[PDB]
Amino acid sequence: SGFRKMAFPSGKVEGCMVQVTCGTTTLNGLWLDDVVYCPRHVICTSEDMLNPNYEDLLIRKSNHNFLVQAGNVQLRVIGHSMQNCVLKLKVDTANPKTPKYKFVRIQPGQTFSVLACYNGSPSGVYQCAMRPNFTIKGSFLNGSCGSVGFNIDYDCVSFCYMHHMELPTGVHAGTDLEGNFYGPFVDRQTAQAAGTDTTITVNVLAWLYAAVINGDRWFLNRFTTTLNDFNLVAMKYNYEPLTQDHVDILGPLSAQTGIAVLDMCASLKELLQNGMNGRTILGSALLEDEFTPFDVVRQCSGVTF
Amino acid sequence: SGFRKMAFPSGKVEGCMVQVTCGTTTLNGLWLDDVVYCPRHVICTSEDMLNPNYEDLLIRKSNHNFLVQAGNVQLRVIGHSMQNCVLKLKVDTANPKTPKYKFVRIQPGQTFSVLACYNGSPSGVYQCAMRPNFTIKGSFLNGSCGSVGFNIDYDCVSFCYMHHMELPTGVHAGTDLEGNFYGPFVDRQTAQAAGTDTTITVNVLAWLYAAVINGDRWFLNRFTTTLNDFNLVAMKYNYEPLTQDHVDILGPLSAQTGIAVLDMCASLKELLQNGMNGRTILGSALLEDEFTPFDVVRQCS
Ligand SMILES: NC[C@@]1(C(=O)Nc2cncc3ccccc23)CCOc2ccc(Cl)cc21
Ligand SMILES: NC[C@@]1(C(=O)Nc2cncc3ccccc23)CCOc2ccc(Cl)cc21
Ligand SMILES: [Cl-]
Repeated sequence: SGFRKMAFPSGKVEGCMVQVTCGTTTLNGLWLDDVVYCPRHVICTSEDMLNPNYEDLLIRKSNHNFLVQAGNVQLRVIGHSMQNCVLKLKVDTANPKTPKYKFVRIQPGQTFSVLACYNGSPSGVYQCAMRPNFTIKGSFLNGSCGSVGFNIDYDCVSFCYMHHMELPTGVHAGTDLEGNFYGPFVDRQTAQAAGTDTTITVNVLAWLYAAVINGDRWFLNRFTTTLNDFNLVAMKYNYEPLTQDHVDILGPLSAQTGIAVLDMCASLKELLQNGMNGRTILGSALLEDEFTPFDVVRQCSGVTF
Repeated sequence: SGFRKMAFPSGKVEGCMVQVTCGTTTLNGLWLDDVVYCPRHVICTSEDMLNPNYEDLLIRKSNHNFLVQAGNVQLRVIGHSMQNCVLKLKVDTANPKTPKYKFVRIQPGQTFSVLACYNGSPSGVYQCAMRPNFTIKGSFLNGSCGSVGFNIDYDCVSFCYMHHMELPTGVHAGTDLEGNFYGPFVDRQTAQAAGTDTTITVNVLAWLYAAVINGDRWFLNRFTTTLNDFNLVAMKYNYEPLTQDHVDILGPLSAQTGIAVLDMCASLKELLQNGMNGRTILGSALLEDEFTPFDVVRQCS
């Protein structure tokens, strides 16, 4: 019993974290095989960030301008190239701790673990969701750039996020490991804002199933709804539309608890229109949306890595 | 910016998790140097659990009755002993991945990361606090026994908890790494219940300071309180008493934000009286109590 916000075990990723320094700028890099990946803004000074020409700033750097430290060992940079907003530093040593990995681009609503790092040293691990507005509500201080987000699917680490920036509202923006930003963001010190966010409906439903599995049933009711009527309610409350794909994905949880997906939608509709009336669900007074249906099944079944 | 429930990176502990089997029972063990630590109830069958005589059950076991698996490698058990509710299995191989470590017994209100494991394999990592009633609100299924709680301030892992049991309310009980239970619990299936739980006041205050550091001030007020009046109000909402030690521990956060501890206590009293009125504090509609003053300083600017 119990239901916690749980991250994947971070060990496989910890063995890949390195410190990357270029001039006065120091941030984190991800060392996989013979390449160290890091935000391309490591080559910028604060003035360069106002309007950077990354190709022009990079052509002025030699391999020796990049200092890569893995633990207490200095790696030798033997090449440097840019792919979108990520800088790739070829090093003379393949990381002996390189796990089985892949680079995956995730969709809004998908969750991942973040290994927050400073000076190439892991400091903490937390579970995030990619918001519908493409930001993450992370916890990052100055020096955290280059920290990565990941999932584990069997024994393979799927890297899905690299941290680049903090927006004025305190939320975060980054890229996939191919350097493509999530969201309409750019790696420049210019006015940028997170758009209006919405709640991840399929994740709220998954978390309501987790509550039922854990013995919290007060919010259940005799009613059901149509998918179209539920979406009319969900739109009114700044909830993401629930698709038939979402309904299908919730099938196993629906069969396990005996509550059809549209039966759980009727519970959620009532919660949106009436609130919780002083009650909590899994120790929360808000509807949690940072657990996917897969996270709920994984946590409730004890899948290991 | 941002404030998240954050666990320590678990890698150092993942490299210590092993599977321990004794007969039909399988659980997790912690392999440090040449010793594997695990709950002594690994020697019990389900029928032994009501009134086990662990000394008598253990004397009947030899080293070869304990099967320890580390990855796909079977370790050789060359000795065994019991220390309180923990079984210590001496093995013929020192763990090459043994981090710098120590065993620490924590007090209620302290937080720690839990690496939940099954069959010696890590499944997830989460953040917990030792409740005032000496339970932890974990997430543990059957087979999770022997999973550990820890902190990693610097590169030294301080192991503070080993999981042993789930109580009827769904909360968890365990021991320190010397096998002493937290709380009045015993490793028997006899009727046991968690005592009434209370909120960790010093942690709620630390988290209100985290909210002020992150730019939120809506809950502040022009009032202060005496420590005694604060405690008289706090106890009515099932909050733990705030001691002068707690006030002293909050000193650095108080100096950083410019809000005296008793001034923050007045804000907490008002929040307890009024609720949040549709507002949130650090993305929460409830007062959070699983961040210590030390956690807030470590995480915040
Ligand atoms: N260092 C790069 C920087 C940043 O946001 N970094 C940070 C990243 N995450 C948390 C932060 C907390 C406080 C301070 C900076 C943070 C600086 C500001 O302007 C920019 C502009 C664009 C980009 Cl792609 C990055 C950045
Ligand atoms: N297997 C040992 C057991 C237990 O609580 N295990 C578990 C531990 N944590 C989560 C659990 C979730 C579901 C099922 C069992 C759980 C069995 C029940 O009676 C007892 C009694 C005492 C002790 Cl020290 C352990 C135990
Ligand atoms: Cl302590």
